[PDB]
Amino acid sequence: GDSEMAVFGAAAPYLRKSEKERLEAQTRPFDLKKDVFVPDDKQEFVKAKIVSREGGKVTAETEYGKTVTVKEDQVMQQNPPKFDKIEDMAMLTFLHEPAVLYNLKDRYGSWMIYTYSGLFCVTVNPYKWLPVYTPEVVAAYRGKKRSEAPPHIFSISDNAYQYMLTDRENQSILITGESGAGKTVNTKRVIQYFAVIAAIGDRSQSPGKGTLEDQIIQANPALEAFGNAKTVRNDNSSRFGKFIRIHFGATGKLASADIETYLLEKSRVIFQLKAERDYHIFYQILSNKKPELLDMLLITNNPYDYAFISQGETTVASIDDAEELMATDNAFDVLGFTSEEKNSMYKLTGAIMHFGNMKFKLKQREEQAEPDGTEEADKSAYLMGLNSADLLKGLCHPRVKTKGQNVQQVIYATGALAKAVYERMFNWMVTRINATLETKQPRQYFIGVLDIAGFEIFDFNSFEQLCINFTNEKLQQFFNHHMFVLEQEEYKKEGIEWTFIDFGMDLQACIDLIEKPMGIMSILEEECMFPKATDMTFKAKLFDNHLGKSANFQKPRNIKGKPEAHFSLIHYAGIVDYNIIGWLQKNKDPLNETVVGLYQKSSLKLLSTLFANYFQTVSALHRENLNKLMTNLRSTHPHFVRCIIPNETKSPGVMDNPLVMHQLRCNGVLEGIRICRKGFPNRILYGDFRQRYRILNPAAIPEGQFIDSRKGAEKLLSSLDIDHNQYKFGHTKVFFKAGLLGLLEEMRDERLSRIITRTQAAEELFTGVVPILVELDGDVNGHKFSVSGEGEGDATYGKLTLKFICTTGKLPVPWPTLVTTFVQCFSRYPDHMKRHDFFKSAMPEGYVQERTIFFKDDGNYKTRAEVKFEGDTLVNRIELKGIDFKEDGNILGHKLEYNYNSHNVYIMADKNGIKANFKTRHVQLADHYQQNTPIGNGPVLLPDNHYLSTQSALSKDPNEKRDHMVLLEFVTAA
Ligand SMILES: COC(=O)N1CCN(Cc2cccc(NC(=O)Nc3ccc(C)nc3)c2F)CC1
Repeated sequence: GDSEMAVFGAAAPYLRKSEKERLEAQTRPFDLKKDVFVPDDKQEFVKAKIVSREGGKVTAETEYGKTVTVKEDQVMQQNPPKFDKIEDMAMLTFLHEPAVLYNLKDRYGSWMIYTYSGLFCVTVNPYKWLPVYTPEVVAAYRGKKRSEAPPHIFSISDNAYQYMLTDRENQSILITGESGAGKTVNTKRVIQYFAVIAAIGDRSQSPGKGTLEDQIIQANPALEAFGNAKTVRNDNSSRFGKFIRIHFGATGKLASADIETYLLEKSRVIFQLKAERDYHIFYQILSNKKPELLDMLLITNNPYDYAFISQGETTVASIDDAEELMATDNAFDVLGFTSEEKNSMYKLTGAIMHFGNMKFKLKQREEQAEPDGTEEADKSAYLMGLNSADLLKGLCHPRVKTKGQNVQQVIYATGALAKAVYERMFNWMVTRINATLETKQPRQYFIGVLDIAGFEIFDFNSFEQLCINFTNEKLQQFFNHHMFVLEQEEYKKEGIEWTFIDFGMDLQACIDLIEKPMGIMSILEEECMFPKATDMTFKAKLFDNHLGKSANFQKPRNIKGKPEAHFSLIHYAGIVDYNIIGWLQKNKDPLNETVVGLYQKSSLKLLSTLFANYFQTVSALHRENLNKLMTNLRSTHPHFVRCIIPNETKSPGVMDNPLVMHQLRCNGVLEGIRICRKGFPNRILYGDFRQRYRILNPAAIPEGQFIDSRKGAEKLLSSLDIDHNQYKFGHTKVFFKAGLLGLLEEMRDERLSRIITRTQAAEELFTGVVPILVELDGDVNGHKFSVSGEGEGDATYGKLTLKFICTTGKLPVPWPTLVTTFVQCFSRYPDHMKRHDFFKSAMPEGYVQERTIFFKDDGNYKTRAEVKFEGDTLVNRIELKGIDFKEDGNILGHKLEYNYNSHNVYIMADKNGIKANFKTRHVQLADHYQQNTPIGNGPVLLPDNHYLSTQSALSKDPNEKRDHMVLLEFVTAA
């Protein structure tokens, strides 16, 4: 309702449309039989309208106008309009891939970027400023359960906070997405929200300016200068994963915080694709906004003077590198870094710029490298606190147990050293930030925010992707297991006896293949400890150990125009081809240990600290960090946020179906649907079930007040031709397999469809004024008489007007005893009761109206009429037989008044017809026992218990010689 949305002010249209909008959208034309989804080559899925069918093929017209034919089993139902832009997609009737996709797309196209799907909060990058993050919207989300407000990431944050205070247990919020999907912005939103609402925070010996909240928030511009970069998909992309824990003490007050980082993209430091930059800090320093830095670093202000940082782009329209240097330098001040610490970091950064400018050439006629120039090597060693001759001597002639390098190797070696200094500098800075955020105030609970690259499949997938995907496999298993426990709780609460093996188990084989002994990483680790091992011997040890034995391990699918791969892995998100060139190298990450010896002895304390503790391979460390991350996550109640990148052109409002589909298959959303689908995903309250699927068998669910809805559903379902094992009865709901409710929904559309046909046929049979002929042949107490009637009928107004003439003299019985006997098909059924118009539905074949009228005093009429169309005219042909009538009685002795009273005709059903019962007052009592039955061996509408309200007006035509009756009757159903 609209008033509930008032509290959101200007944000409201971006969170939920008004009931006026929503009313319209849910009245749009829809045919469950024609409006479908079909697969599509270029778009994955598209809507389509079915045009024709034959031989188990379907022909349809795509929403793009393309004619297509497809196998019947490839056609999927659309959800009806009541479900348009639904806020939680777990409520959809049809919950297949295109239904999810098109709900997202519909919501996003109306500027609603947030959507729930079960546990998931789904966020679509808007590419546009939205007014939904104001203080007013913060206030309106405080303390609300998820269901009490529109979808929003504030809901996730506020609830995670309240769960911690209320349950006194750790919480985590897991945020994934592809690069550019908006993980980093969402992560900041969530942490800013904690800083706004968290209770402080009793005061007590720690570096930093401001409050802990200021410091937590300032860790961002600090880390982003060294860990973020202009990529093709995002001007400000994090190239590292991040887990931040915000700690609270025993009474719920903000206590401290710590950050862990993962998987910094080292390669970016010395290499860029054409449309990308290196990390921000290089261009920030180069902005000359703090000129003493250019002097301290022995550099110009031209990035193109530096090979490591100028292979792609060097300026970004959206980024003022000058302003950002101040933000970076300010952040290091707030976090309590000394000027020595700060400057030492700037120096190492300048040193790395120079490193990549050092040139080398070949000796006169040898294959040995020697320095070409020496200037840039000099500037570099100086900043690093090292001897320049020692540096260049280390590079060219390393010591083992000792020498030998060509130009290729030297160029390779300096590049690896640049990357290693930079990575270890990054870790150092994070540990220093952690030292500021450490307040030594007691901690009892935390809220962990994890922000890491999601599962991604590239054209070329190498060792780094394997690490990403392994992590995400472990994170998806974690979700599955959590989803399993909640499902069990739900089936238990409802008393449904169901179970299955833990959903997290489905991912165990993939995980074991990667992580157990003799698994892929174990082999890689074993192999790079062998000096003579090669990429080819590695390939072999994997195949020899797993091809044929581990089903998730497979031959590469070497597809189309995609680069060479060596094996393929079956992950939850799909099958991935891995290229294993260079993995022995990447895993052991060899460094020139002569030059590392110099770093260790540097006079610059920082550089010396960075290599102090210098065996461990990349994969062993990753395993260690992941295990530490998962132990933390498993101690929490988790919440999951999915970021979606809608398109590749930063365009607001528009979605590429395939891009979004890939993401949905990879990020857990479709996974979540699949595993709940193992059980009984569709759940319906007994009340809603009756008020929706009654029409399938109206007999088994009576009408009225106090109705036993569980019995109604148990009787109705038991009476259909369906797999009775595909539903179970809980305390308050019916649980359905997805296929079965989808069938009930098709059957309902079919039954509803037949009805609309039959009622339409039966109204265009009574459109216009309709001619009536009435014929009676009476026989009361042995005295025959005959009445004839002629008049006009008009069902639209529920009016009829007839003249009746006794064509055999004076009438043996009073005229008001023949009204009930003298065409209820002219009743006006309201525009909403029409399916209950039995009389019209029996036409033109007509119906038999048999009656038995017992009069109080006298005897009784036995009536049998046939009411059928007969040309363009409606004929009511009655035969009557009054018997055992008192000759002195108020009937036969013409005692009754010349008037009629209003009655209700109480209609029930039978089978193929109806039956009524009513008592007429004249004042003489008379009870009617009416039965109607069709005459055509064809379908008629049996109605729910209802009554006809009838009014009858007896008059005389003053000009009529013969004994007669003029009648006016007004009849309407209710
Ligand atoms: C991202 O995907 C996932 O994580 N999942 C989303 C969908 N899943 C399937 C599922 C499981 C449990 C209950 C429901 N449905 C619901 O509660 N009521 C309901 C109401 C009316 C009708 C026709 N069907 C059901 C349900 F869809 C739940 C997790």
